[PDB]
Amino acid sequence: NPQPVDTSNITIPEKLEYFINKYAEHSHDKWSMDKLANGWIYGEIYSDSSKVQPLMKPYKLLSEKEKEIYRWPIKESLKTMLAWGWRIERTREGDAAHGYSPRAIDMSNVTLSRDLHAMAEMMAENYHNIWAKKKKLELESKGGGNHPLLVPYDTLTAKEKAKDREKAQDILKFLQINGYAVSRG
Repeated sequence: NPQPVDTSNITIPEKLEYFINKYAEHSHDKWSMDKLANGWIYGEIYSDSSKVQPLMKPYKLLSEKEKEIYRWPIKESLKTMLAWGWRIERTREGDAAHGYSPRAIDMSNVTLSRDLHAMAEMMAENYHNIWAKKKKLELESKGGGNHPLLVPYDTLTAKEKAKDREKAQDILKFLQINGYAVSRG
């Protein structure tokens, strides 16, 4: 059975509430780096072939209503780890276009360790069975049928894995940008 995970089991603990702001600014710099790497510029006049992205909203002046395009990939990472009983262990911390140019850290530099490779595979195996069941929940009440890739793990493709391994490691790559190593236990 494809195994989903929930986000509303517990309120967010205090060592993890003040964690979000560095994680949300880092997920802001990575949702912008994918789109602003070709020649798109945020502006006013909205179309498809006029090289202006209206969806590129900044992180600075955002209120409560227009937050759920950034926090929505976050709530499927932070509270989903909080759906098993995982408490973060902390260690010693350490290390053109026209518009928004963040001096952030790319996700193409973090090579994990053994305690984090064995933990991120628990997240990367998890993320495939959620969306496999998310489409199962989407496609059973509309006259649902059968899906090809609900099969066991060694009989999949590479593009759906590489697109979902990166988001599961988006915690651990950013946690090694901050430098807090996690133990397995």
